Amino acid sequence: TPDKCDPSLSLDAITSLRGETMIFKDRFFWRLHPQQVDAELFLTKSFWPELPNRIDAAYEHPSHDLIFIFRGRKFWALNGYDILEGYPKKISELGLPKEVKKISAAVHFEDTGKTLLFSGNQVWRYDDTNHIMDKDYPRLIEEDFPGIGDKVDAVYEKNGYIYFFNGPIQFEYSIWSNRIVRVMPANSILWC
Ligand SMILES: [Ca+2]
Ligand SMILES: [Ca+2]
Ligand SMILES: [Cl-]
Ligand SMILES: [Cl-]
Repeated sequence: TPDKCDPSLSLDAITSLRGETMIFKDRFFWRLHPQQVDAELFLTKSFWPELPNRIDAAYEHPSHDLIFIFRGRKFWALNGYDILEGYPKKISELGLPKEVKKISAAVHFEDTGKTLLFSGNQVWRYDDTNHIMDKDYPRLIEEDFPGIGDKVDAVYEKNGYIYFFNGPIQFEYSIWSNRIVRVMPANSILWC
Protein backbone atom coordinates (compact mmCIF):
# COMPACT_ATOMS: atom_id res chain seq x y z
CA THR A 1 0.00 0.00 0.00
CA PRO A 2 1.45 3.39 -1.09
CA ASP A 3 1.48 6.22 1.45
CA LYS A 4 -0.25 9.35 0.14
CA CYS A 5 2.12 11.61 1.99
CA ASP A 6 5.24 9.55 2.46
CA PRO A 7 7.59 12.52 1.67
CA SER A 8 9.73 9.96 -0.08
CA LEU A 9 7.00 9.08 -2.58
CA SER A 10 7.92 8.69 -6.24
CA LEU A 11 5.27 7.99 -8.84
CA ASP A 12 5.26 5.32 -11.51
CA ALA A 13 3.05 7.11 -14.00
CA ILE A 14 0.30 9.71 -14.46
CA THR A 15 -2.48 10.25 -17.03
CA SER A 16 -5.73 12.14 -17.06
CA LEU A 17 -8.87 10.20 -17.85
CA ARG A 18 -11.70 12.36 -19.07
CA GLY A 19 -10.56 15.24 -16.96
CA GLU A 20 -9.98 12.92 -13.98
CA THR A 21 -6.31 12.45 -12.99
CA MET A 22 -4.93 8.96 -12.40
CA ILE A 23 -1.66 8.40 -10.53
CA PHE A 24 -0.06 4.95 -10.60
CA LYS A 25 2.06 3.47 -7.86
CA ASP A 26 2.78 -0.24 -7.93
CA ARG A 27 -0.45 -2.25 -8.33
CA PHE A 28 -2.41 0.84 -7.22
CA PHE A 29 -3.65 4.09 -8.67
CA TRP A 30 -5.10 7.20 -7.03
CA ARG A 31 -7.98 8.88 -8.75
CA LEU A 32 -8.37 12.60 -8.50
CA HIS A 33 -11.27 15.00 -9.15
CA PRO A 34 -11.53 18.66 -10.21
CA GLN A 35 -12.21 20.14 -6.77
CA GLN A 36 -9.75 20.28 -3.84
CA VAL A 37 -10.35 17.35 -1.48
CA ASP A 38 -10.68 13.56 -1.85
CA ALA A 39 -8.26 11.10 -3.49
CA GLU A 40 -9.38 7.49 -3.91
CA LEU A 41 -6.96 4.54 -4.24
CA PHE A 42 -8.02 1.46 -6.19
CA LEU A 43 -6.18 -1.64 -7.26
CA THR A 44 -5.33 -1.39 -11.02
CA LYS A 45 -6.54 -4.96 -11.56
CA SER A 46 -9.84 -4.07 -9.97
CA PHE A 47 -10.41 -2.14 -13.24
CA TRP A 48 -8.23 -3.89 -15.86
CA PRO A 49 -6.91 -7.27 -14.82
CA GLU A 50 -5.44 -7.95 -18.21
CA LEU A 51 -2.80 -5.31 -17.47
CA PRO A 52 0.63 -5.89 -15.97
CA ASN A 53 1.12 -5.39 -12.26
CA ARG A 54 3.48 -2.51 -12.83
CA ILE A 55 2.97 0.53 -15.08
CA ASP A 56 5.97 2.20 -16.75
CA ALA A 57 4.31 5.27 -18.28
CA ALA A 58 0.93 6.46 -19.36
CA TYR A 59 -0.66 9.09 -21.55
CA GLU A 60 -4.24 10.04 -22.61
CA HIS A 61 -5.17 10.62 -26.24
CA PRO A 62 -7.70 13.49 -26.23
CA SER A 63 -9.24 12.99 -29.78
CA HIS A 64 -9.94 9.30 -29.24
CA ASP A 65 -10.40 9.42 -25.48
CA LEU A 66 -7.93 6.59 -25.02
CA ILE A 67 -5.19 5.79 -22.49
CA PHE A 68 -2.04 4.05 -23.66
CA ILE A 69 -0.23 2.07 -21.01
CA PHE A 70 3.37 1.11 -21.32
CA ARG A 71 5.04 -1.89 -19.61
CA GLY A 72 8.42 -3.13 -20.81
CA ARG A 73 8.07 -3.51 -24.54
CA LYS A 74 4.21 -3.86 -24.65
CA PHE A 75 1.64 -1.09 -24.69
CA TRP A 76 -2.13 -1.25 -24.16
CA ALA A 77 -4.88 1.05 -25.49
CA LEU A 78 -7.75 1.40 -23.08
CA ASN A 79 -11.19 2.96 -23.30
CA GLY A 80 -13.36 2.67 -20.18
CA TYR A 81 -12.78 -0.65 -18.47
CA ASP A 82 -12.08 -2.12 -21.86
CA ILE A 83 -8.91 -2.92 -23.74
CA LEU A 84 -9.03 -2.27 -27.49
CA GLU A 85 -8.73 -5.30 -29.75
CA GLY A 86 -5.33 -5.95 -31.28
CA TYR A 87 -3.61 -5.02 -27.98
CA PRO A 88 -1.17 -5.42 -26.24
CA LYS A 89 0.89 -4.08 -29.13
CA LYS A 90 4.66 -3.79 -29.13
CA ILE A 91 6.55 -0.52 -28.87
CA SER A 92 7.93 -1.36 -32.34
CA GLU A 93 4.81 -0.16 -34.22
CA LEU A 94 5.88 3.01 -32.32
CA GLY A 95 9.10 3.39 -34.26
CA LEU A 96 11.36 3.26 -31.19
CA PRO A 97 14.79 1.66 -31.64
CA LYS A 98 15.57 -1.76 -30.29
CA GLU A 99 18.34 -0.96 -27.87
CA VAL A 100 15.30 0.51 -26.03
CA LYS A 101 13.28 -1.78 -23.86
CA LYS A 102 11.65 0.37 -21.14
CA ILE A 103 9.67 3.67 -21.40
CA SER A 104 9.77 5.70 -18.19
CA ALA A 105 7.20 8.33 -18.92
CA ALA A 106 4.92 9.81 -21.50
CA VAL A 107 2.95 12.94 -22.29
CA HIS A 108 0.88 13.91 -25.34
CA PHE A 109 0.33 17.56 -26.21
CA GLU A 110 -2.98 18.44 -27.87
CA ASP A 111 -1.43 21.66 -29.16
CA THR A 112 0.75 19.78 -31.66
CA GLY A 113 -0.13 16.10 -32.22
CA LYS A 114 3.19 15.49 -30.57
CA THR A 115 3.53 12.59 -28.08
CA LEU A 116 6.63 12.93 -25.87
CA LEU A 117 7.93 9.44 -24.73
CA PHE A 118 11.04 9.36 -22.48
CA SER A 119 13.49 6.49 -22.16
CA GLY A 120 16.34 6.26 -19.68
CA ASN A 121 18.13 9.48 -20.65
CA GLN A 122 16.59 10.50 -23.96
CA VAL A 123 13.28 11.63 -25.28
CA TRP A 124 11.58 10.70 -28.53
CA ARG A 125 8.88 12.78 -30.11
CA TYR A 126 6.19 10.83 -31.93
CA ASP A 127 3.65 12.54 -34.17
CA ASP A 128 0.27 11.29 -33.11
CA THR A 129 -1.28 13.05 -36.07
CA ASN A 130 0.68 11.12 -38.79
CA HIS A 131 2.17 8.25 -36.82
CA ILE A 132 5.80 9.38 -37.34
CA MET A 133 8.89 9.96 -35.17
CA ASP A 134 10.06 13.65 -35.47
CA LYS A 135 13.47 12.80 -36.98
CA ASP A 136 15.42 15.46 -35.04
CA TYR A 137 15.16 12.95 -32.07
CA PRO A 138 16.37 11.07 -29.71
CA ARG A 139 17.51 14.25 -27.96
CA LEU A 140 18.89 14.18 -24.36
CA ILE A 141 16.67 14.95 -21.38
CA GLU A 142 19.38 17.42 -20.33
CA GLU A 143 19.50 19.09 -23.78
CA ASP A 144 15.77 19.64 -24.36
CA PHE A 145 14.45 20.32 -20.86
CA PRO A 146 17.45 21.64 -18.93
CA GLY A 147 17.09 21.72 -15.16
CA ILE A 148 14.91 18.70 -14.34
CA GLY A 149 17.76 16.21 -14.19
CA ASP A 150 18.53 13.36 -16.58
CA LYS A 151 15.61 11.01 -15.96
CA VAL A 152 11.77 11.21 -15.92
CA ASP A 153 9.69 8.87 -13.79
CA ALA A 154 6.23 10.24 -14.57
CA VAL A 155 4.96 13.19 -16.69
CA TYR A 156 1.71 15.01 -17.49
CA GLU A 157 0.42 18.33 -18.90
CA LYS A 158 -2.18 20.25 -17.00
CA ASN A 159 -2.75 23.37 -19.00
CA GLY A 160 0.22 25.34 -19.91
CA TYR A 161 2.61 23.28 -17.85
CA ILE A 162 4.37 20.00 -18.27
CA TYR A 163 4.93 18.28 -14.91
CA PHE A 164 8.11 16.27 -14.57
CA PHE A 165 8.56 14.01 -11.57
CA ASN A 166 12.15 13.05 -10.97
CA GLY A 167 12.22 10.78 -7.99
CA PRO A 168 10.61 12.44 -4.96
CA ILE A 169 10.47 15.70 -6.88
CA GLN A 170 7.98 17.56 -9.07
CA PHE A 171 8.82 20.29 -11.66
CA GLU A 172 6.24 22.69 -13.01
CA TYR A 173 7.89 23.43 -16.37
CA SER A 174 6.88 25.93 -19.03
CA ILE A 175 6.82 24.47 -22.49
CA TRP A 176 6.76 28.02 -23.80
CA SER A 177 9.45 29.64 -21.73
CA ASN A 178 11.47 26.47 -21.29
CA ARG A 179 12.02 27.25 -17.67
CA ILE A 180 11.11 25.58 -14.38
CA VAL A 181 8.43 27.76 -12.95
CA ARG A 182 8.35 25.97 -9.54
CA VAL A 183 9.73 22.84 -7.71
CA MET A 184 7.75 20.71 -5.26
CA PRO A 185 7.51 17.33 -3.38
CA ALA A 186 6.06 14.68 -5.68
CA ASN A 187 3.17 13.96 -3.26
CA SER A 188 1.69 17.44 -3.50
CA ILE A 189 -0.11 16.13 -6.55
CA LEU A 190 -2.01 14.27 -3.85
CA TRP A 191 -2.20 17.25 -1.44
CA CYS A 192 0.36 16.59 1.20
CA1 LIG B 1 7.31 5.63 -14.97
CA1 LIG C 1 1.71 10.79 -18.65
CL1 LIG D 1 -0.68 12.61 -20.08
CL1 LIG E 1 3.67 9.03 -17.44
